[PDB]
Amino acid sequence: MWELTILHTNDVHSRLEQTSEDSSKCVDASRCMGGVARLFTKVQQIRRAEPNVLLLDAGDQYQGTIWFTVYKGAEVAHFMNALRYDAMALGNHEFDNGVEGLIEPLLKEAKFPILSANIKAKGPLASQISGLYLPYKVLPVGDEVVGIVGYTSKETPFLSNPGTNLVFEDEITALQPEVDKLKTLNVNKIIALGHSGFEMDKLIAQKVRGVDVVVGGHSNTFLYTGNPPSKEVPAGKYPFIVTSDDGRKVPVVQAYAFGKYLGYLKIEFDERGNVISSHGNPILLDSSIPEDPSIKADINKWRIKLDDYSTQELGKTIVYLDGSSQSCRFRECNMGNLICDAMINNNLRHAWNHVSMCILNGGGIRSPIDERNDGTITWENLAAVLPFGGTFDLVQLKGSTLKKAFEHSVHRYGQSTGEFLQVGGIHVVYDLSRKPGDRVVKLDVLCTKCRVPSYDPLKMDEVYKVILPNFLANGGDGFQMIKDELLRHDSGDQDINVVSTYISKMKVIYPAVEGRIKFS
Amino acid sequence: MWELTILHTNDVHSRLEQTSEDSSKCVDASRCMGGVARLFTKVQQIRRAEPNVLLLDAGDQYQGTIWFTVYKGAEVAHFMNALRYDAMALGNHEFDNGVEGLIEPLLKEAKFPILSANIKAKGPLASQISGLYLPYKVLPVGDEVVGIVGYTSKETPFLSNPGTNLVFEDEITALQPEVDKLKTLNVNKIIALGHSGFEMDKLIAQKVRGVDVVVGGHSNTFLYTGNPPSKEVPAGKYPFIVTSDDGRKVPVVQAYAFGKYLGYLKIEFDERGNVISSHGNPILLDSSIPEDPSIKADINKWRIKLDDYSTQELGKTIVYLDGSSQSCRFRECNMGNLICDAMINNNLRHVSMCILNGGGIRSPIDERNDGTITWENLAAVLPFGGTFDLVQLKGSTLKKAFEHSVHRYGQSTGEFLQVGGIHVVYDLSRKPGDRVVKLDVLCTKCRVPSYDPLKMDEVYKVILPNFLANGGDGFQMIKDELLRHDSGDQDINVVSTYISKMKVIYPAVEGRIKFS
Ligand SMILES: O=P(O)(O)COC[C@H]1O[C@@H](n2ncc3c(NC4CCCC4)nc(Cl)nc32)[C@H](O)[C@@H]1O
Ligand SMILES: O=P(O)(O)COC[C@H]1O[C@@H](n2ncc3c(NC4CCCC4)nc(Cl)nc32)[C@H](O)[C@@H]1O
Ligand SMILES: [Ca+2]
Ligand SMILES: [Ca+2]
Ligand SMILES: [Zn+2]
Ligand SMILES: [Zn+2]
Ligand SMILES: [Zn+2]
Ligand SMILES: [Zn+2]
Repeated sequence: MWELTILHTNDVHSRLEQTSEDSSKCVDASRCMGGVARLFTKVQQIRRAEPNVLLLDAGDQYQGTIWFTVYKGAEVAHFMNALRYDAMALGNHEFDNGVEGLIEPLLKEAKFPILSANIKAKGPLASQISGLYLPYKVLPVGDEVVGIVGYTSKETPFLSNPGTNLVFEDEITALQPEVDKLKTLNVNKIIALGHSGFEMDKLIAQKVRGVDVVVGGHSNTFLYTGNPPSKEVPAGKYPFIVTSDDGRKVPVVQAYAFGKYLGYLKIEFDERGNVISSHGNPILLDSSIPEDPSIKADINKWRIKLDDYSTQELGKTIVYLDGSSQSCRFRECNMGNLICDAMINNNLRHAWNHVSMCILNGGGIRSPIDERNDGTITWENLAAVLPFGGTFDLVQLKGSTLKKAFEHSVHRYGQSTGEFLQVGGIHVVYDLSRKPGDRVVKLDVLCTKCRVPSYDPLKMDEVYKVILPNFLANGGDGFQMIKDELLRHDSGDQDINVVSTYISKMKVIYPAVEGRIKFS
Repeated sequence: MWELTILHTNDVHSRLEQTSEDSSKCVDASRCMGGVARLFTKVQQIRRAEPNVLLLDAGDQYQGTIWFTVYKGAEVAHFMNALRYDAMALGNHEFDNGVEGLIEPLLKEAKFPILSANIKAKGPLASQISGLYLPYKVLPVGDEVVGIVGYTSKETPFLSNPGTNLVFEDEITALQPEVDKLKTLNVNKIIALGHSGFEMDKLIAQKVRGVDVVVGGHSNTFLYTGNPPSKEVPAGKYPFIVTSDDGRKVPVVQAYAFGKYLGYLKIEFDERGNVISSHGNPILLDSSIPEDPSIKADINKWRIKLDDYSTQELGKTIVYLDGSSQSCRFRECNMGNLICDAMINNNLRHVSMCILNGGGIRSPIDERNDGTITWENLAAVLPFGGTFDLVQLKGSTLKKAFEHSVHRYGQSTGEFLQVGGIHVVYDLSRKPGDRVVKLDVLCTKCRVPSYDPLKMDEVYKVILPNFLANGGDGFQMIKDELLRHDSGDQDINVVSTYISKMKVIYPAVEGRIKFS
């Protein structure tokens, strides 16, 4: 028997400092969780106790808070080096600043292998990015060797900016030849570390022969064995066991998101590299684990530059602004209503030209905002909600295109995918019992060609003026029908600026869940 | 036979100048209607053509626009004298400024009889007011005499400020002895002119023996025979014929409101004062009738005082603010939503709920004037000078208030509620007191406000006008069952504050009120 402890993080999303338990800015420090200084403490405590330890990242360190807006990846390279990560798989967000935004801040500065077997570079980019990322890495672990094969979501070109000189091959197709190569190199212990979501992770475990453990991200999947330590409801047991097609039991792990937890799985391997047993659970990074003084002091040095921002309050909230994914990707969430009202207000202020409707991919809502901080909302709080630097664009759509967009919003409902829409000037009702593509049972919209605006059934053959983020207007999130069927598209103001000017105009905000979205 | 032409107006409500067709401020003068200068022109044309003419007012000349806010009734006395009205019945709004606000500006200055048979004065007020108003007046009309008996709503002490020295008797009870007295005085032709609403008007016609014609107001009832000239949908034929208990056919007339129409009914009487036939229709006072130059010039002299109010724009509206009664007393109206949002905003800057008697919404606001909203526009919407008060109520009291809101739905009564932070659904097929089928309210004891079914045993913080908080509009359950009542800011100031903060407004009818 040979034992390995896999320590793992995924979807940290610029949460370098300890956060509130919902991962919003830390205010009451005694109840704060996560951060890199606290993570360093737990890792050290496990490394001290266990002989064979790997610390892995399943991607999406990039994009999330003012840490990234300012350091653009340099903070990721620096503090992951400080923590001595053994390997990292590339996430879709690592491409948000293009290949140059990945190469210079992270690929050239990381002292640990960065992996992806399903990303192939072509032509001009190929010679530049040579060995800057790898398909796998064979890591010495004590008297053994462990192979770690990387993978990144197929939909990265539709979620990010990877550019035209990167070919995103199907995960399973690209993984099997890499795993088979490692077997010929007599690497009997194989970890698939990647960023495609829990459903693809279970598929890789099932189909890719020779993979022993799948470590994933992207779906922000919380898995737990027994009674959970916080507010996250588990999606299944930890580890999640997949019975593979070749007749093996393959554990699948994920550690939620935002560095709130440290994934922890102890594996017993046999002489031949097969998993005999696996047990563990994600470790809640709460107050009972102290922040490392050395890392903390270094975080405070790097914080001086973020503090240069105005601590000026854009306004106050008397209600909790629910910007969490388990709300905004599943049902009507008051943060979505606020952003849609900000969108409509911005466009109706300077204007046919009359815009009453708003759509907004819930997945584009990246953080909640707490109201107990005397209700204060600053640019830093807002930048965690809207970090992508997009614009709120004006589009002209047929009712049939909008009916299609709303069918797409729920086409794969239940997987925590980002396409679920938050709305303004629309009253939609879904019936999830119905087959995908026929789930919209009611779709009323606010009339424009009326002196008194009211909700009327959406007409297939009619034309509507919709305010939506540029991401959607450009057919992002699988909304092909918008880019292909739109009749007019006009660029709008910057997303964060639209919301901050609205908050400033309102002074005190109180958005509610009021029935814009219903389920029968 | 002897023919009489009854010309009549009711519920003019300070509409001294010509207005828009919805009775809001006149902007595009070429499409404007009503006003006293135009009314004077039609009256004059009828008077030259017909030998026997009476011009009557069925009350509610008072309260409505900045004309009243400034002139406090003096403008009513002056321009009704100019038009040479033959008689006027007292409306509930004639008491809005108390008895002193009725005595000095109007009663002492009117050159025509002011009537009410069901209002009895007691003690100190009695000796002051003697003969300033009368129960009836016998008017010479050619070689004949016509008796006009007046009446005022029983509900005046609960709608206005008449004071404690005025006893408002039931209309029918007070009318019959007065009509009977006139019969002994050999007055064979009797008109009941009053202000209690169409339903009481039909009742008076039916029960008060000897009344030949009922001229009314208060319900803003539009009656028409044939195809109507404007946007008002008739409530019945003109005149409305009631078969009285003594067997006779009694015509009932009303001329909508705001001086948009002039009521016009020709009556053929027999030598014994019995109506043989009656025919007519309200005359639309549109652009095809010129404003009288003399009255118009005099309106312009009286307008210099109002003009002193700075036309500073509080904000802009990109939508029509529907503040009409046929909307706000029947269903969810975007003006009600705006005022309720202004109410909630004022108090939240935790109170999530708002109720607002639709009858307290007195005018719409047009958006085609480049969207401009001034204090003058707002003063026509909120003319009563009330406050938006904080109240603490049990869910059962609120369920009662919502049952009262629709208890007599269909009569254009003011109690129908406009709401904020409430989602109500009614089923009018159901018996009164059991019409509320859904009542969800915005939670307070929650971090994220959502709509939850109203709990009978729970306590709620509601923002409502002082009028309602003090059990007005028949909302006895509020004054009697409330747990806490706190005075709020002045109604017009709350809304103007809000409009100024929002700059551009766009309220919508969004489903706060539904009908099953
Ligand atoms: O965040 P993970 O990859 O861990 C999982 O969630 C993914 C979801 O987030 C949403 N999303 N993704 C990217 C993206 C975006 N695009 C700019 C331009 C290129 C990158 C940023 N802008 C907006 Cl408005 N929302 C975005 C979207 O709803 C997606 O399904
Ligand atoms: O106007 P008319 O008499 O022709 C017919 O409509 C009557 C309706 O109007 C409403 N109403 N009446 C009076 C009144 C008010 N009271 C102040 C104190 C004393 C006078 C003004 N304040 C408010 Cl918020 N609304 C009021 C109420 O909804 C009533 O049913
Ligand atoms: Ca193996
Ligand atoms: Ca008679
Ligand atoms: Zn992520
Ligand atoms: Zn991702
Ligand atoms: Zn009236
Ligand atoms: Zn009245």
